[PDB]
Amino acid sequence: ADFEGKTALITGGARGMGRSHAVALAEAGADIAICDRCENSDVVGYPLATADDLAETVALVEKTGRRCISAKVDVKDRAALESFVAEAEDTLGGIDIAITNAGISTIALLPEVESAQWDEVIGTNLTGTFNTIAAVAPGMIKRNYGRIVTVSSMLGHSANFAQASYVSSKWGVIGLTKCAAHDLVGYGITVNAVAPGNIETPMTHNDFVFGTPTLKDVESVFASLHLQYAPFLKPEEVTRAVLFLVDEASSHITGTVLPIDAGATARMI
Amino acid sequence: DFEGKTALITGGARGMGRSHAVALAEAGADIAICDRCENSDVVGYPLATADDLAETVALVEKTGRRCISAKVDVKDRAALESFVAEAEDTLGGIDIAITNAGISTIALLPEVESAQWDEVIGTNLTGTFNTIAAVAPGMIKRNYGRIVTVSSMLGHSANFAQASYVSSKWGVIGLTKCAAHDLVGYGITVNAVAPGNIETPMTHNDFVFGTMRPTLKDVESVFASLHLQYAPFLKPEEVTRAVLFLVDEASSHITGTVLPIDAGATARMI
Amino acid sequence: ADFEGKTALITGGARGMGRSHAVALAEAGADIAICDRCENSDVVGYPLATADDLAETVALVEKTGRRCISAKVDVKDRAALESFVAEAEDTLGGIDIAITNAGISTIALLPEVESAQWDEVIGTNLTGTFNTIAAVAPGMIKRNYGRIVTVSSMLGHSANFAQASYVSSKWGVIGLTKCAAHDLVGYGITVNAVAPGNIETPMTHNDFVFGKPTLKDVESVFASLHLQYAPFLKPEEVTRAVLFLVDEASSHITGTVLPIDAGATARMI
Amino acid sequence: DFEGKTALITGGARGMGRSHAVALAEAGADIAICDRCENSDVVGYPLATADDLAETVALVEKTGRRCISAKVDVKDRAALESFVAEAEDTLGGIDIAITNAGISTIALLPEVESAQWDEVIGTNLTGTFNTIAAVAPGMIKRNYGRIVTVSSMLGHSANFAQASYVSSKWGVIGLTKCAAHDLVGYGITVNAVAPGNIETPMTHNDFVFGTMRPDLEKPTLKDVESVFASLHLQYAPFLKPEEVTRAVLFLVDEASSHITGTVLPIDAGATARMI
Ligand SMILES: NC(=O)c1ccc[n+]([C@@H]2O[C@H](COP(=O)([O-])OP(=O)(O)OC[C@H]3O[C@@H](n4cnc5c(N)ncnc54)[C@H](O)[C@@H]3O)[C@@H](O)[C@H]2O)c1
Ligand SMILES: NC(=O)c1ccc[n+]([C@@H]2O[C@H](COP(=O)([O-])OP(=O)(O)OC[C@H]3O[C@@H](n4cnc5c(N)ncnc54)[C@H](O)[C@@H]3O)[C@@H](O)[C@H]2O)c1
Ligand SMILES: NC(=O)c1ccc[n+]([C@@H]2O[C@H](COP(=O)([O-])OP(=O)(O)OC[C@H]3O[C@@H](n4cnc5c(N)ncnc54)[C@H](O)[C@@H]3O)[C@@H](O)[C@H]2O)c1
Ligand SMILES: NC(=O)c1ccc[n+]([C@@H]2O[C@H](COP(=O)([O-])OP(=O)(O)OC[C@H]3O[C@@H](n4cnc5c(N)ncnc54)[C@H](O)[C@@H]3O)[C@@H](O)[C@H]2O)c1
Ligand SMILES: [Ca+2]
Ligand SMILES: [Ca+2]
Ligand SMILES: [Ca+2]
Ligand SMILES: [Ca+2]
Repeated sequence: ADFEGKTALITGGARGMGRSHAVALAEAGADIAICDRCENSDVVGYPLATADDLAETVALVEKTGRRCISAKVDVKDRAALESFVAEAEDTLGGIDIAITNAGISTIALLPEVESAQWDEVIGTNLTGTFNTIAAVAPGMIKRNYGRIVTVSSMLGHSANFAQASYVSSKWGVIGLTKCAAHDLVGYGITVNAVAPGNIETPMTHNDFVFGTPTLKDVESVFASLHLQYAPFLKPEEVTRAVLFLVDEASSHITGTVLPIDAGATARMI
Repeated sequence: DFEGKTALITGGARGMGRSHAVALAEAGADIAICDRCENSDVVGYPLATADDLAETVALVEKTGRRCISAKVDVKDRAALESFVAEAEDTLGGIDIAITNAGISTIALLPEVESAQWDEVIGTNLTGTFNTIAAVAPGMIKRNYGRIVTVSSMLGHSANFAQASYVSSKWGVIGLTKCAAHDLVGYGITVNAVAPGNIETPMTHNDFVFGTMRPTLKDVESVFASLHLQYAPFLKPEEVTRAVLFLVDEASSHITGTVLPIDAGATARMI
Repeated sequence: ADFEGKTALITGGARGMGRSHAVALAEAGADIAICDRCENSDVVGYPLATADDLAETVALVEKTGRRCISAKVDVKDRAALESFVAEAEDTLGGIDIAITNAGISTIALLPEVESAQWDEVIGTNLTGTFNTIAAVAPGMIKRNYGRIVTVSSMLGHSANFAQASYVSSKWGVIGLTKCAAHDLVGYGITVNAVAPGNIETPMTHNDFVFGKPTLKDVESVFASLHLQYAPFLKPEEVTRAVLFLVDEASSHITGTVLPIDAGATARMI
Repeated sequence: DFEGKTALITGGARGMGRSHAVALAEAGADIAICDRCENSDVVGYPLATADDLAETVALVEKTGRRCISAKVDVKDRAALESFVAEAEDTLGGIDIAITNAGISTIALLPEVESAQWDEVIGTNLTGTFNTIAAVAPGMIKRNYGRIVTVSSMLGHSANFAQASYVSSKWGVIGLTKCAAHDLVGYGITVNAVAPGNIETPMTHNDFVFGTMRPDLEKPTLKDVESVFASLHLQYAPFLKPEEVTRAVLFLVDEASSHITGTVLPIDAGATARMI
């Protein structure tokens, strides 16, 4: 079992990719700590995860036979993350693997992007990643082991219309990934990013995103973003890149960005 | 060259912001400059003073141009917005904007203090967003703008102890390219300059010299290593000329780009 | 922006961008050496320059007051270039500025790309650039001064369908640029690339490429490659970026790639 | 599980190509491997021999798999096509291709001999082109392929005295993105691995150690470690071929169907400094 006797922390673990990552790590043998904000944002048009979503991930992780701990945590809140990390380090015996998956997407054109919306997207997606790295690194340093995977986007090395907040945060995540990779280099820690294309999760599959109306009605616009026919990839397709990077054998892969985007990267760098 | 045009420069009190302002003034633009004019508790070197800002105003005026200034924190969107309105009432609509206000810090993860992260992200990235958001309505209305953001050599690389600064300068590029999309159909371009080591009070000060080793000569080797060519520091005017190239009316079809002025550091990378 | 006392070499100087660069450098005070193969190629579907084309550019340069030398030279022939450089040392005082502009475009899908076509595109566009830098470098080292501008493309940092040969050569040119920037760094020489988008020249404005098929018929297809709604830019828009780079005051800009691509670069790195 | 899959590996006589060949075999693939098996006039270290290639053949068949081999120069498209048809016939068609054949040289501009430029561009860039061209028709017919090209840390950076090598490796990445375009509709993916300093006979030889540490008449491994290690972020001057092999296996997996046109660095943090 590849990951037996490891422990993983996944932020935004209540649904979508975060649940996917937690469940696959659990199946391969890791104990799991998941957290999620479990509430809506006024500046986000689609519903975020709920308390029941989170319990369901816990139930799915436990079904594999692993230990799981969970908590309602806003990654913007550094003290809150640090407290939950302390619990996990003590309940599960140190955190080996951190996935900074918590994140939000918005659509709004410049100059009419609301400061509160900018704040939340930068805050959750970029500062929340910073807060998560900074929260797990001391334990990984003391243990001279870790694998941190950050989550950027296709949009983390490109750009589109009406995406200033989201794109700025996902570019900064890549910069952040490479710095953490420097600072933690000497302690047996790696830091890499996954950059997904369009993934079928409740971030993209909801009535607000459809509005800006069927799945069938929106597919062509999503498909234009990809080189390959596929309008949406499965969360599992990103999870297997995550698992490749957080393997112990990825000791000398650090500071990298791995795209899972159906050939969108074929168009660019 | 720039006669009849009006340019907004943030962090206009000294350093590269002063150089940009004066060069645009000599070329014929009227200038609107703003600066924080105060220190920050999480930045180890002194920031500009009001006297620095008043100096840039006199330099711009010594060219024959008109100049207005204001004490402004670019983290404050509403402050920027009122200063834009202030500027246009006096000098006409803003045609050119340089998002130059910025700060640098040195701190290793995971001992990066949250207030310092907030400050750096806030000034460098959120401040750039606030400046663009401040100027764009009038550029859209007038159907003309040239916006230059300021990233860094570190905006497309990374180094030790620079998480806040590097994350911000990466952010600036993605923002630049985004602003280049939303603004595209209104005759507005948005490009970044990415300077290497530049001789300004950001780099030339005791705090930076102390932390990198204390005199100029003792820190030259450290700064030289970052460049491919031998020159430890470049003149701010070397960045300014890149700015002027990009904000030229003739640059209507250059948008979403990153122009490095980094003494060959970009020869080692993308 | 004054080049009095300087001599500039422009390959593919017979028409299009080379001619644009040659005339503008001459206007700004530079003496000029221009060469072109002046001959069609069997693996390129549109016509290349004629000897009359080259004589026009000589005449256009001389009208500015400058001295000009010209020769029929295929840039794949290193010895021919070196011979033309030697004529430039003897007559014009040696080449201070070089623009490796000579190049060709082809269209063909893998796996049906003919080796003879791959060879000609890599030879002219990639090796031809190498041959030009190698030919002009020794004189620039001897005088401790040089400005070299190579010509890549929006496709030298992206990719598209049916363009393996072209795209590969233009990617290689960017690597070569950054290599030449290294080797020549100690000698007062800079090496930078321009990367144009769709430019109105005889490379794009011809029967073959348009393939009854008029300009107004192809405009929307060319426009889709740009972000701004301009299907083609003028050669002069590329030329002014070249002048910016080869200026004496650009001594500390080296190894860079300057896009002139109407916002294509806004979507990518 | 690559059981029932056939992999072509060029440069399979030693180094990373042998590493790829043995791992794919162990994982269930049958193997077609080819190599030049002859030194080059313009490369300063020895290349592989026919006995090297035979060694790889023997090691693969020890795993229980079928293996075919040929002396092939990747610069010769017709020779690659002949070898591919022989593979198609004996082993049922090539599902996976790793374009590993390549060489490195050292020479400062403008003193780069044309003949060295031509060989490096020819083997590294054109030979990758040739390999892609040769295997793609079978992959198209069967509507399945996984192609991995081999660029380098230097395919997205530059250094002194490597114009030939660096131009070739940049070219490879562009070519990779175009093949990904051209072949996308036929169930074929094309990705690059970009290795850092790898312990193979390309780097571990008397010619290479002589360069970097010449002021030093008889340079040993230990005398060169520090200069190689300054190219990496992490301590290790050299990585194992198997560390690249493992990325190769990730990419050529059937499950990697929606990863195409990407460049995967295995470079011990070098990519942490850059893009
Ligand atoms: N869905 C896509 O197509 C796609 C594409 C590229 C990148 N991504 C990225 O992948 C990541 C996961 O997204 P997903 O597709 O699973 O969407 P999702 O909305 O289903 O999952 C995101 C989870 O993060 C949680 N969250 C949001 N803000 C939080 C906060 N402040 N603190 C803690 N938790 C918070 C949400 O409650 C939710 O459960 C995000 O970073 C996103 O930007 C997604
Ligand atoms: N100097 C370098 O080597 C170098 C290298 C790369 C990028 N940069 C960037 O160039 C830009 C200019 O910096 P500089 O080198 O001229 O240094 P500087 O410190 O002399 O100038 C920066 C100016 O911005 C002002 N400022 C800081 N925070 C502000 C805020 N919140 N609101 C308004 N004004 C504020 C400062 O008071 C100062 O006058 C910055 O974005 C910096 O990151 C500098
Ligand atoms: N036109 C575009 O949209 C475009 C876009 C990006 C890059 N480019 C590049 O710009 C450069 C200039 O092209 P252009 O648009 O002026 O096209 P062009 O065909 O008008 O000019 C190229 C010139 O180079 C000459 N040439 C071709 N092969 C040669 C060889 N072996 N030796 C010497 N000369 C040779 C041709 O005769 C021609 O006169 C080329 O490198 C091209 O790849 C063009
Ligand atoms: N070793 C490193 O540090 C490193 C780093 C990055 C990339 N690479 C690349 O990895 C690939 C494999 O190199 P390696 O380190 O395994 O070195 P290697 O020299 O041990 O193996 C390369 C093999 O390719 C063969 N070869 C050379 N030219 C050929 C040709 N024209 N036709 C057929 N075969 C030919 C050689 O005979 C040799 O057996 C190369 O593309 C190299 O550029 C190596
Ligand atoms: Ca076990
Ligand atoms: Ca006038
Ligand atoms: Ca105006
Ligand atoms: Ca042997």
